Order: sequence, then C-alpha cells, then structure tokens
Amino acid sequence: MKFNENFVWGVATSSYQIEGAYNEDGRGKDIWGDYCSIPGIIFDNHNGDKACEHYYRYKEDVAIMKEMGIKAYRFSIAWARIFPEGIGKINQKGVDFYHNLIDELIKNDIVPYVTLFHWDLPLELAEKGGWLNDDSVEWFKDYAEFFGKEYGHKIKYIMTFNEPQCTIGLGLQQGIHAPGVKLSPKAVLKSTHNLLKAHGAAVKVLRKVAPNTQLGIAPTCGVALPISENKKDIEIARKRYFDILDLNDAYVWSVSLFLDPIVLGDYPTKYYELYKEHLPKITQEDLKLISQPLDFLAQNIYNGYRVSEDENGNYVYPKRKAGYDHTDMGWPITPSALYWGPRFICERYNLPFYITENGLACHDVVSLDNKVHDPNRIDFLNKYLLDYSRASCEGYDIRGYFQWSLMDNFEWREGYSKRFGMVYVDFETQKRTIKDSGYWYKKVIEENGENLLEHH
Repeated sequence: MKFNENFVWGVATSSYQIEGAYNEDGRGKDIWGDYCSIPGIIFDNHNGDKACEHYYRYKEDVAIMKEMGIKAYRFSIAWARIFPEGIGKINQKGVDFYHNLIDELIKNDIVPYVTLFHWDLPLELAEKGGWLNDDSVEWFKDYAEFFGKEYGHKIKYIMTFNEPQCTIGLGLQQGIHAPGVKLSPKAVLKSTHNLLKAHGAAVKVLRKVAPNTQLGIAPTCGVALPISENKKDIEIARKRYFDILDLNDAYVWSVSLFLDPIVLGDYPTKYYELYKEHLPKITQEDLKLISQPLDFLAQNIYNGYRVSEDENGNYVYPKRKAGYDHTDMGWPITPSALYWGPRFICERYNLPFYITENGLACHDVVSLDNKVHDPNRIDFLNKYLLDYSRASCEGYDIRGYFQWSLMDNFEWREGYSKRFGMVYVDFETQKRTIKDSGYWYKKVIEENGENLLEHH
C-alpha cells in the first residue's frame, strides 16, 4: 500500500505554546516567559501566559482529537510546572495535571508521546547558568527520573529533547531564541556537551525507573537535497547533511553534532579538528554516557535545500525558482525533504524512525461560513506524505508521523502571527474550530494513506 499497518498517525504540541496558566497553580517561571518580558522581542509583545489555555481546556482538546480519529498525541512536559525551581520541591498540582491529561488520552484511546524538554527551561536553573552549568546533567537526570517513576507505567514513548539546534544554536549562539544571546564557541560547545550528557543521563535512569518505555530524541535540521539521483549528487547531499560547520557560520545547525555522539559514540573527527581551541573537556565516560542505546530516532523536518559542489569542492546552493511554493513563514515547500531526510538518517544510524513534526503556517481565517478552509495545508501534507511513503516502500524503517500543531499556538518569536494547527484557535474566545485539513487528516488515518492524491 502506501504505509505499513503499524504506521502511527499523530499530532504534536508543546507545553509553553498551548498550555497557558504560566503564573498559576505553582508553576515556576521559564526562560521563555522571561524572554517575552523584554519589550520588542516577540511579535506585538505576545507571550504564553494564556496561549490556548490547554491547561484548563485539555479535555476539549482530547475530544477534538477523538473526533479526528487521532491515535497518538505528541506533547511536552512543562519542567517548571513539576519542579518550579528546576530541582527540589515538587508541585503537586503540576503532577496532577499531567496525570489528568495522560489519563484523558489513555481513556480516549490516544497513545501519549512525551517530550521531556521542549525549551521551557526553569528560570531558576537558567539563572544558575543553564546548560553552561555542569550540574545541568544532574538537574535533567533527576527531572527525567521523577517523570519515569511517576508516569512510566502508562507512558510507552519518551523523547528527551526537542530540537537542541534551537535551544543551543538559536538560544545561545545566534541570539534568536530564548535567552537571546550570542556566546563564545567555548560556551556553546560546553552547553552542547552538557545537553548531550543530560540526554544520556536521562536515558540511563529511565531504563531503571521506566523499563517498558521506549526512548528517543527529536532533533531538527534542514534537509540537504541532491540535485539528481545519481551516485555523486546523492553523496554531496549526504556529506552536507551530516557535515560539521565552520565557527563563523551557524554551526549548531548540524545533524551530526548531536546525533553522532548519541548514536555512534563520539563527535565526528571534523568536530575535534575545527573546534580544537574551544573544545570542552571530553571524557570517554561522557561519550559512553551520551551514547546510551536508544529505541527510536525522531526528526522534525519542514523543508530542504538543494546543494551541490563546484570545481573546488565547495558547496553550491542553487537559487529557488521565481514564485516557488511557500508558507506563511516564507519557508519553501519541499516535499522531497520527507524522503531524503528520513533516508539519510536511517542509513547512518539504523534506528526506527519517526517524524515528530511536519507542517506549515497558513494565513488561516474563519470565513463568512464559520469554517476554516486551508486547502494549502492539505496539499502541503499530501505532497510531503507521498515522499514519506516512498521511503517506507523502499524499506526504510519509518514507524510514524506527527503533523505539527494540532492547534494554532504561540509560534515563539512570531507570537500568534503564524498558525500551524489543524484546529483554528481564536485566542480571545478560545473557540476551537477544526480546519478542513483536520477532517482530511481524519480520513488519512482511517485509510492509512491509500486515500492520498498523487502525480506528486
């Protein structure tokens, strides 16, 4: 067919983007709420104080997912809602909420896929240096250990970190994400190393406290795309996809920087040569701690870029055609990224593969008929899933697909100016309206993708 019988169809959210209740029920502050307090940082000075008020309306959101036949729901845990100080005293109302949300998903036949860290680092830990502090490995370990002890018996999928490229790169190297800083290469690489150690420490303890929970991680990157399907152009894209970038570029946006240590046991050789004078102290236990065996690998994939080389072996990036298909972010629409991306990742790491995020922003409106018509989203998803199907038919071990946001939410620096959900959300009334893509997606799950349109 188009997909295997076990293909997991799902949707994805994150805590800070949907939950709201930022200063309620004992929830501590995080780095993004603090980031939003700086005037002019967020579009129109939006923040996540209320967001979609999912903390109060989660029962309606589960029922909306049941109305679409959604069988899996990827979401994240507000670390500051369970540990308002990052470490130490637990916030029982926070633990109670996630029990109630998880139980609500289980009761509605929805498989929870849990992200432990989706960027909302507790502010108390941030003011102790965050990932710069070597104690961050212990902080995240104890945080993971509690969640496994408290929910491991009813959570079968846990991924540690969401897009460390954004937390480390945009957050500490490029000054684009919270906390919004541009630090030394030493600081960024020590931070990178402490995050990878925190991942490994979390995986290790989660195997003792949650021995029946499958463990993974969901990084992100742009997908290098070959200009043709002959052997030489594919190799160029592959080499670029897993390359280590120079220190004068946005070098944290590397697949191998995080996944080679995690899966292969060490940083790439280029890492040690290029970053030599800024390297953190690396022990083989560090590498043995980071390289804990995983059960699956995940990836958030939104778009790709054509890459080739010139006579000097330097990367060449061809222009995009005038008027190319794009989204409300101005991002390009490149469905082949959901083939080459998964293919390259499976060939290098040979792990069961999930797409934990894929979607687009559309300038959606409630039209005069009280409906939300988003045919551009349907076409986007249809084209991307066709190339995803191509990877599964060629034998790559792809296990599922999570369409990014179930509902419109806080799109970080863009605030609420960008809508990624299949459910429209009026952020004043909090009225949820399922978009056309949501009803289309319901049929995609019902028919496991044999319904998808073709002639790509």
